[PDB]
Amino acid sequence: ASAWPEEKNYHQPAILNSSALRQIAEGTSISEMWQNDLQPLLIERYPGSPGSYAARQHIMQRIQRLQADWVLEIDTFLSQTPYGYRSFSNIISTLNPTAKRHLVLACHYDSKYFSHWNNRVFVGATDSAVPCAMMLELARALDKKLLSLKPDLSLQLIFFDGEEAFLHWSPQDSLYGSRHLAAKMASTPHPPGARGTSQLHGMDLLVLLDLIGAPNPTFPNFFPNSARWFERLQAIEHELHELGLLKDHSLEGRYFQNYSYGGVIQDDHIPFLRRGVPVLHLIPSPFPEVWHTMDDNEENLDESTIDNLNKILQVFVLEYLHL
Ligand SMILES: CC(=O)NCCc1c[nH]cn1
Ligand SMILES: [Zn+2]
Repeated sequence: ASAWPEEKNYHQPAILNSSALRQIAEGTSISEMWQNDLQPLLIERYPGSPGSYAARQHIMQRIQRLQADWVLEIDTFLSQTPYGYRSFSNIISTLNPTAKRHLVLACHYDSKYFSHWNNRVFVGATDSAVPCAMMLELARALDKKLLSLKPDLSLQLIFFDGEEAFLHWSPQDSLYGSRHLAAKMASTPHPPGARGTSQLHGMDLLVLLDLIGAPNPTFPNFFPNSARWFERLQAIEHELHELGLLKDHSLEGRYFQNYSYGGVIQDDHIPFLRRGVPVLHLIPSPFPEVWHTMDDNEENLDESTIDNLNKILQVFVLEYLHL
């Protein structure tokens, strides 16, 4: 009876030296992400809308053009909603599908439904078009390194549909995509042919990005079972800062501070966390001031903060994967 599902508990990062950190900082482009990955998503894209389809096509096309061996799957399903039965489509992009373990980065790609108000449309810039674009830019910036994966551990990206409630949040009206996919993964043997382990046992850590893009975010260290990885984010931020590789950044105003948050925040990680998956929840507290407002738009995004977080996240992923 293999103990491979316990490997995540002992897994250590292979830390990047200064020259490597400079390389990663120089290898990501916030302007290229802005134009090529973010702007196409700054559209109305609630579940079932034409924008949802356009966003899904955009995400798939951007991953498909990369050199690394990404396997794309669209997870389409039905769920009851306040408006009756509807269809949803999660997007899953995986390197090395049969590898037993994967580090998983995720966000939601739907935008919350609002009827147009005074010619304004809700595009959820921080919620979560930026997180989507950050995952796409990470796949692009790290493409050559990721191509080398073509330690039975690889990378998976999940873009969840239906994170938002169609009305105001309620237990049944929210997290459509993640509740569905967590249950599906929990009931899927992994690796292929396994007798008693599932795709959830294979999830080393779920890094969920949400509500990113506003100025001065502060991310709490939510869970004891992922605290050591939160500490790695702190260390990476600190070293990138000291090497002069972050923009308009101070340690007093750092993003990963020493502070927990005992409360519960409902988000896409919940169906995974309640099935035992370790989660690093990259959601700020407090939420952006523009949260669930028509002002959650492009103009209110903080470019340098997103650039800095892209560098931090890319170093984190390379260190985790030993790349
Ligand atoms: C308020 C709460 O507990 N969860 C909502 C988090 C959220 C809203 N939009 C994106 N993420
Ligand atoms: Zn939201």
